[PDB]
Amino acid sequence: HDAPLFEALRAWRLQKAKELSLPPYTIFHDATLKTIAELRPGSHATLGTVSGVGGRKLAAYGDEVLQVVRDSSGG
Repeated sequence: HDAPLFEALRAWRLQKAKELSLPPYTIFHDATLKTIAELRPGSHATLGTVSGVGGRKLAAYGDEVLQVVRDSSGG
């Protein structure tokens, strides 16, 4: 189960919420959030589920997440 992997993304989600100034769950949809746990390609564009989040903020949030995902791999 890759559910535990979301816990790592959840950490970035909290930091991402600070920049947006809104709640963390609001950043992603309840159904979409579940899809992220099931999928773990490492890249948001590869997720095939990127929408609304695309924009200048995507440049600030996204590439750094890839680095965070690799950290979850343990190396």
